[PDB]
Amino acid sequence: GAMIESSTTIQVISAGLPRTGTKSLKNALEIIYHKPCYHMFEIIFNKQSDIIKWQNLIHDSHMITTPPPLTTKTIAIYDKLKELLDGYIATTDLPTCGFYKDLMNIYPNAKVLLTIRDKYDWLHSLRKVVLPKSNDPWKLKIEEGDKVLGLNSDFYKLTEDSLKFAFQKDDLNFDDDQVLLECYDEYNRLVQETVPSDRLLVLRLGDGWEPLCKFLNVEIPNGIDYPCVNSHHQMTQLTEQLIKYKSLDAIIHMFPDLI
Ligand SMILES: O=[N+]([O-])c1cc(N[C@H]2CCN(Cc3ccc(OC(F)(F)F)cc3)C2)ccc1CO
Ligand SMILES: Nc1ncnc2c1ncn2[C@@H]1O[C@H](COP(=O)(O)O)[C@@H](OP(=O)(O)O)[C@H]1O
Repeated sequence: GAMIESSTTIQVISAGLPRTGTKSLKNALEIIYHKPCYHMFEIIFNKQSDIIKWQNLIHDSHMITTPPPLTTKTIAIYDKLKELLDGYIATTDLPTCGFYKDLMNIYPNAKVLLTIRDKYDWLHSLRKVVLPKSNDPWKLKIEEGDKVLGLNSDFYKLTEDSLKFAFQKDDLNFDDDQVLLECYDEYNRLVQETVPSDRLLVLRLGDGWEPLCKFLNVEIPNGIDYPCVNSHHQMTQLTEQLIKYKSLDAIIHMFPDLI
């Protein structure tokens, strides 16, 4: 196809939850658009200063009144969300995904994705990477590796609070598998009930380039396979290597596309 000059603004809002292919989608969107896509890894690697800003935004998010129409308090909140996302062409992952309805208002010409997968595979992946149970010894290795990156309790607070916001819960028993599974199913159901189908594409792990590129009116990137990154096995290796070498920069060349 012809090359066209794309606008550097949010063009794709992905409502999918963590551990549903968000990093592969981030990479895929950057391959298509040649500009950055937001993801938790963007916070970790480039924008740790944004942690407190997302936390403040979630703390105030209860004061959003669902437009239309648009109130003054909502506008203040929307301006800070637009500020956080300046320079990016898409959103994925926590902390953004729970804001999908508000992002649709701010970027009315953006299209919406939902990444989904088997609920038990999701929970297993989540327990291995994001939210190990309190008495799981792996949780201590996770925390040891994360300190190497400069991640502290405020990082974990943002994950917890952005998950609570996505699930619209005032509190959450993070160690309760039944609660998390029900929240996952209800969240994915609600996205599909809220977003007009003309503006939504539901992606399953393995769908690849074709449905995504058709939805976005772009050619399939030639000779580039659809990304497959961020498996829990890979994350386990990264945590262990962070622990062993005590720096990211010592090991970064061993994780090329993930990072
Ligand atoms: O949904 N979350 O908020 C969310 C939380 C976490 N959690 C923490 C706790 C386990 N810890 C291990 C870890 C993981 C990735 C790393 O990757 C890199 F350094 F960025 F490359 C380094 C260390 C990271 C991970 C991903 C996400 C969402 O994508
Ligand atoms: N192209 C692909 N095909 C199949 N699975 C994929 C994939 N890209 C990512 N995944 C899976 O998506 C999960 C990561 O999602 P996220 O990037 O949102 O954290 C991982 O699941 P597992 O942990 O079950 O391996 C990873 O293996």
